[PDB]
Amino acid sequence: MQILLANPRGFCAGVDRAISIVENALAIYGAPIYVRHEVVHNRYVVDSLRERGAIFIEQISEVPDGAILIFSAHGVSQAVRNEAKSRDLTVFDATCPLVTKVHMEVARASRRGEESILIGHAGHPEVEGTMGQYSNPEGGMYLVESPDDVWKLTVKNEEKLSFMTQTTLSVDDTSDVIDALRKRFPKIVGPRKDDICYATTNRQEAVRALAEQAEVVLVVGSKNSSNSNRLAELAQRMGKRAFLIDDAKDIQEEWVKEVKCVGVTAGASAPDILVQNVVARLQQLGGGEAIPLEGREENIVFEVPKELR
Ligand SMILES: C/C(=C\COP(=O)(O)OP(=O)(O)O)CO
Ligand code: SF4
Repeated sequence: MQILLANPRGFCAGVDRAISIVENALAIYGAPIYVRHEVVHNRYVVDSLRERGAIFIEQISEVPDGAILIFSAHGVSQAVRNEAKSRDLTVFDATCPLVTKVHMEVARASRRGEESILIGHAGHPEVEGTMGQYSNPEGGMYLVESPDDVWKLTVKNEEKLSFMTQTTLSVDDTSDVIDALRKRFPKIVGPRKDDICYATTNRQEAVRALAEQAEVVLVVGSKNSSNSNRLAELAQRMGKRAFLIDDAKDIQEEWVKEVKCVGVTAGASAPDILVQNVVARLQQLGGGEAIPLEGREENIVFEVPKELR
């Protein structure tokens, strides 16, 4: 059995920065360090940080006065941010810069009382945070997940309408949503394409290349990782069996028995050691040396704030 590795895969700039923020805060201030939401959606990372004294909460009420609070990489709403500010908390923000970029646009449309539409998945923390940048009752902030949602949406003033997107969406499905938005609201304004980040686009392009070679694709990533689910989904739609797994223990022999080519990738929040362990397991199941596919070289890095270096 041949083992192929997708490239790029694994950690993106925003996840590496966010994890460093929490590690550095723990080393500087000691435990406990409060974190609003899993810093990144990865069980291995989260479980480990818990070990070192990080405490993950959903609501600011959960945090004691005098505490240190870090916002997760997914971002938070202005209401959350203000609630944190109204309290006597020391705050560090691990929101990824590429999410903050979207937030700034939503706040701008809110200040203008002009409606905005967000393409994204209801209930996800990044969508809650981005929708939570809009607070003007004169205008409006609407969420759409699909072309059908667009077909049913009505707005107050489609002459002054703009759109944004979640950073981890399917590139192909978002394209379909945007097409619908432009047919329904011909004066709608947005970025040149969407707000899907370089890491999402690159990992989806890389899994596409991987799936054209592999019969089975294993995506290292947790269940609640949006970007990771998009990678397994993409390979599945190409007709390959694809499994989203947290670690090597999740691999069932049947998935790879008599398979000549198995591919492995990882979501933006999965540490490389999990991939190494998955490769090791596939080897014990008959696989040979892991072969990295050629891919887009990534070079962006986001530094931690000076206050935490
Ligand atoms: C922070 C972030 C992505 C990094 O991966 P995560 O798996 O942590 O988050 P997501 O894909 O949104 O479920 C959203 O920009
Ligand atoms: S997936 Fe993209 S936007 Fe999200 S943390 Fe990573 S680099 Fe930032």
